[PDB]
Amino acid sequence: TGLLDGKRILVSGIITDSSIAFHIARVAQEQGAQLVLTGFDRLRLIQRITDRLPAKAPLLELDVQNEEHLASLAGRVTEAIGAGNKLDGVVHSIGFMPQTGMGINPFFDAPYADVSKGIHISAYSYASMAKALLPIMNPGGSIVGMDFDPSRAMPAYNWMTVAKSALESVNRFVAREAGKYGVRSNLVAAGPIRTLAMSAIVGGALGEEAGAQIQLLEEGWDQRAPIGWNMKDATPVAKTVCALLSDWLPATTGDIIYADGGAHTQLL
Amino acid sequence: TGLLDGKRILVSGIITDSSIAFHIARVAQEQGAQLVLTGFDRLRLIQRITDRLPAKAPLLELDVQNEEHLASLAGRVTEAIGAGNKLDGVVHSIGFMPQTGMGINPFFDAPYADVSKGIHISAYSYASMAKALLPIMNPGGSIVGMDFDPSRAMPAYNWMTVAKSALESVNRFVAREAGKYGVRSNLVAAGPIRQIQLLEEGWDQRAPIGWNMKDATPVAKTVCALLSDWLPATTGDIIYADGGAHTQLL
Amino acid sequence: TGLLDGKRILVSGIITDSSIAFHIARVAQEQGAQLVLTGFDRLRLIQRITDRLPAKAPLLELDVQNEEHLASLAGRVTEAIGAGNKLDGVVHSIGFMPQTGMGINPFFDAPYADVSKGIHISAYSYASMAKALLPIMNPGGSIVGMDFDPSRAMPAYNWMTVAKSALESVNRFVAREAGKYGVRSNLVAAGPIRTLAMSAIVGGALGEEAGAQIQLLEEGWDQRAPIGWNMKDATPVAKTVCALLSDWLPATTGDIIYADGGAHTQLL
Amino acid sequence: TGLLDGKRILVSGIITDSSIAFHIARVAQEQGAQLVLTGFRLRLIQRITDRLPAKAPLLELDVQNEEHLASLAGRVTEAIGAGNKLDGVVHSIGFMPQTGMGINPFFDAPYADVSKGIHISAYSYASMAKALLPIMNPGGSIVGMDFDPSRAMPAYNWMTVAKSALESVNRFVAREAGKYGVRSNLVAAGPIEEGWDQRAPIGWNMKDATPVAKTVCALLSDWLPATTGDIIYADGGAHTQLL
Ligand SMILES: NC(=O)c1ccc[n+]([C@@H]2O[C@H](COP(=O)([O-])OP(=O)(O)OC[C@H]3O[C@@H](n4cnc5c(N)ncnc54)[C@H](O)[C@@H]3O)[C@@H](O)[C@H]2O)c1
Ligand SMILES: NC(=O)c1ccc[n+]([C@@H]2O[C@H](COP(=O)([O-])OP(=O)(O)OC[C@H]3O[C@@H](n4cnc5c(N)ncnc54)[C@H](O)[C@@H]3O)[C@@H](O)[C@H]2O)c1
Ligand SMILES: NC(=O)c1ccc[n+]([C@@H]2O[C@H](COP(=O)([O-])OP(=O)(O)OC[C@H]3O[C@@H](n4cnc5c(N)ncnc54)[C@H](O)[C@@H]3O)[C@@H](O)[C@H]2O)c1
Ligand SMILES: NC(=O)c1ccc[n+]([C@@H]2O[C@H](COP(=O)([O-])OP(=O)(O)OC[C@H]3O[C@@H](n4cnc5c(N)ncnc54)[C@H](O)[C@@H]3O)[C@@H](O)[C@H]2O)c1
Ligand SMILES: Cc1cc(C)n(Cc2ccc(C(=O)NCc3ccc(F)cc3Cl)cc2)n1
Ligand SMILES: Cc1cc(C)n(Cc2ccc(C(=O)NCc3ccc(F)cc3Cl)cc2)n1
Repeated sequence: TGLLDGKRILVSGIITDSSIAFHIARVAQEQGAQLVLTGFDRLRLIQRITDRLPAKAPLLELDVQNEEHLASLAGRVTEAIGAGNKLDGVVHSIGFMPQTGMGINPFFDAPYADVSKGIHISAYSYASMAKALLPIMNPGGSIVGMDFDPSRAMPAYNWMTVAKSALESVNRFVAREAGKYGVRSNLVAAGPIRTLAMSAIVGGALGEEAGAQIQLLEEGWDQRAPIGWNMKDATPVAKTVCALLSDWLPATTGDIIYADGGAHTQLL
Repeated sequence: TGLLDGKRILVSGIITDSSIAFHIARVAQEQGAQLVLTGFDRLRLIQRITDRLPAKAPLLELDVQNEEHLASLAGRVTEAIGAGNKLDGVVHSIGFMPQTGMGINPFFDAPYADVSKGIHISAYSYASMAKALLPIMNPGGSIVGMDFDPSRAMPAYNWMTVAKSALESVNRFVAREAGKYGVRSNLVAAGPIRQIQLLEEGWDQRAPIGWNMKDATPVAKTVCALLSDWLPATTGDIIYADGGAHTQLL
Repeated sequence: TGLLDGKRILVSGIITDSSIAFHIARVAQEQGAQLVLTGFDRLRLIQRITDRLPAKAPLLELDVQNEEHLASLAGRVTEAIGAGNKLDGVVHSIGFMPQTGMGINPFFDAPYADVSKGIHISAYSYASMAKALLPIMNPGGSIVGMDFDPSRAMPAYNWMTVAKSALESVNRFVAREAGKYGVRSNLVAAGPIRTLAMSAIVGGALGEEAGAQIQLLEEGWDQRAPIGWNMKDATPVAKTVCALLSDWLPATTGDIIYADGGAHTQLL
Repeated sequence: TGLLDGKRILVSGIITDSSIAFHIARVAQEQGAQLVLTGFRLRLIQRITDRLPAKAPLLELDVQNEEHLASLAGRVTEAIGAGNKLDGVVHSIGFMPQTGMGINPFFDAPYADVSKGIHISAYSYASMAKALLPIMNPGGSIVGMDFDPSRAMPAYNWMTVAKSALESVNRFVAREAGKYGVRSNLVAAGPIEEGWDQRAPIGWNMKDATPVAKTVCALLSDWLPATTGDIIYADGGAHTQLL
């Protein structure tokens, strides 16, 4: 009996097979879920990646900065799952911040137009996606977003950390709205995972020193985590997401669950 | 299948068929878990109650204020579960505070001897049980304790709230000890179950999905979730089963 | 002596004599501080208001969305306080959110252009002002911003709460930058105060319900606060800001001080 | 003028001239406050309190001694004169046996040792508030000493558990103190380990106790008039930063 058996779930944010969304989708399908996928910009590329999943799923284009994509979303999803059918789950695994606002560029040197784009994509779109999809969600349903613990300032992450603080606040308000549908809203705050932008930094995209900086960060996470942290394994966080998509966290909403090996509960 | 299929879990704190521990144990068994139970004094009464559970399970005597009970516990658990087998889960559903430190009695009029007993039973005992039971726990295992959000003061709960603050701190350190065993330690912060009436009713109002103080199932499932393999990267943490009330001001 | 004696302090955000910035400036001047004020848009109106202060102070135009104003700010401040002199204090009491994102308008019905404007003015501008003024701040100096506790979601405040969550995160990053200058950065999280927009809402500008929600919020604050809370008295919040501007909190930075009567530490 | 000018303040926890309570007392006196001191070996402490800029009565107070607490208010009043009240109370007492703090493992702390530590470090904040609030002026302030327990850390162990308890205790004392118009707050100081200076945007000097002593004096002043049940951080901002 699959954890997510017979549930219909939207998963956004797949760009590579290292994407956390790829692993969320993989585990969900392994647990019997039937998926609808959305992708940004490179849909042909994305489709080839989604071919590696254990099961087939419709792939829809969704640019969360495009108002016309959002307006048509529920209609396009309903055609994909069949009329008379609704979503039980929604996964928001979308996040972006330009190099000016995340990396090595000084905090003061991020122009607002770049930050505002990061906040649009990483924080506001969580409400946009909930607004668009709630009218086609079943009661008892679950919306999950991806978080990165912003309670303390940290080097490099800069304005993406600020965007995550905003996202945390947005999640609380989305929960108010989603409650009217009998739907939960939560974030999973993950530890660092080697996704595309992180692999690039390690590769020297932002210079030699920065690629060393991230590796030390990842190693200090593992020390701090009482049960350790593997930055090349997205599966543990994908399971936490599926747990929130299940009926086993039925009284948790507007909340943040930490899938970081316990590192945030430890000072050293 | 079952969420907890083939798992062996210690559950403490069953006293009535209304106890949260009772429902955690009931749901655990419904989800394929194989249980060991603990009781404090009236084991015959408790046995008659644990008989109302869906399945039979060994009941061991445990006074957490008794050092000899703690010393023999792992051994008594192992003999009860059969040699060569270990626990996958431990549920700490024990909490106590004399009326002097909780209720209508003023905060300042609680003598320390009463506060100390409450903290012994409600907070220190979480470390006691973890110490005793970790050597016989499987990797991937989970220890869960029950919490009530003490981040803000509230009328009546008083020194028990102080006791929960201590327990949250205790839980972080047990997480430190348990990690080498590959074991998670977390608390589930539940909403009120079963001036104070106004406090408790504010929960349903605050909760985006509402809160039913007479339904223990939602928090019982959440405990079973932490007992499962589905929260594998969470430890030293607090999971809120309160309808989302603690995330809303009004 | 006077608490802020001989200190040169920038104070932004005065629009009426009910503005928190008005009271911050009054208390600062009462404590021997020598002020430079900044105002937005309606400077002749503002000047008439700032004349009611106990002492004279230069008034400069500053629109935090205007890049030319920010680029010229330090120079205009220096010209006002005299070359060879620097600021010891900066008070950021600027905050705005369009009706679409704050009040009675549903959470989902706020267009991003309005949200982005609110976040620009209320959160991003905190970094902008620090960037502009840090090069003319003395070691031992202090920057203070105004906060409204966003840790939990609340009715009406909506997207302004999101903007404050971002602001809290911004403050942590600004403290890092200000540290190189030997300057502290902190926020004061005030309880509700009857300023211009609040008087409008309470007065029925957005209907009877919106004003009642706010009064209900204000009354629950007053009950929750162990020492009470008066929404018409800004002086306690002004004293707290002046305390942070002084040398008496010398080891506090990147932090939040709550001037809310203690309401946030109590559950009813 | 003076920050605490004309204010009367109880200061507890002085044992050496390196103890934080000592520096709190000095700055308070430098700012015009008139002090009452308490001690737990009273003869040695008196030798320490002589090094302050000014004299202050020293009274015996064992917070585990119920009789001392019962007589505490009476003894303070005779030292400051009838008709006069305390404007401030400083709780700078904290203790934990080696079994519950240091190199001894977390699981090996017997409860009798932990319970003693929690008594002195957490419960006694309420005890002292209970005993002294009836002789406190409105606008008054109770300040206790904290060390941020929100995250587990090596060595500190059960004293951290004790500090978590103190933080919860402080909130309830604030409810009680509100009836008197008195504020209750904690100062979470940095250590007075080396990574602290690194995390703090303004740095941290573990050999300089004055910045935190000044922070205590601020809460004792009328300049934080709307803060209660709260924690003020004097750690150079280190708790707000990751790495
Ligand atoms: N990688 C980490 O260390 C880590 C840690 C914590 C949280 N997260 C969060 O997890 C989520 C996924 O991140 P990831 O690490 O897998 O990186 P990723 O690059 O694999 O995923 C980010 C996704 O956002 C999409 N996107 C960007 N702009 C978009 C737009 N306008 N419309 C629709 N989609 C858009 C990209 O196409 C991409 O698929 C993000 O929210 C991220 O902040 C990542
Ligand atoms: N009461 C609430 O509204 C609330 C809400 C959420 C969580 N909790 C927590 O959940 C736990 C159980 O809650 P409950 O509602 O089932 O209360 P309960 O009274 O039914 O359970 C408390 C248990 O503690 C046991 N106990 C007391 N002293 C003991 C000792 N010396 N040795 C062994 N066992 C001892 C009792 O046998 C009892 O079964 C408690 O820790 C409580 O703090 C309570
Ligand atoms: N009033 C409350 O209940 C409350 C509570 C806590 C914190 N605060 C915060 O305190 C600060 C002041 O609030 P207030 O209640 O005194 O409101 P206010 O209206 O008196 O002050 C807000 C000021 O921001 C200015 N402003 C708007 N856009 C600007 C821009 N483009 N550039 C420069 N200035 C601009 C306005 O001119 C106005 O003077 C704000 O940050 C607010 O969010 C308010
Ligand atoms: N030392 C630090 O780095 C640090 C940091 C932050 C906060 N604090 C806290 O500040 C307080 C004082 O710190 P310190 O460094 O001066 O420690 P300290 O050892 O110098 O002082 C602790 C005090 O507790 C007193 N005490 C113990 N038992 C007592 C009892 N039965 N009755 C009355 N007094 C008793 C001792 O006399 C002593 O004066 C402690 O509570 C500590 O937890 C310490
Ligand atoms: C937190 C967190 C961590 C990551 C990888 N995300 C999502 C994310 C996804 C992409 C980007 C991104 O491409 N940023 C621009 C960029 C490109 C290459 C590079 F080496 C560095 C950066 Cl910042 C930034 C963030 N969020
Ligand atoms: C919190 C908090 C409280 C206040 C007054 N602020 C600053 C602020 C200042 C002005 C405005 C503002 O005018 N918003 C638009 C508006 C105008 C009139 C009205 F009745 C309501 C709103 Cl939201 C909104 C916020 N922040």
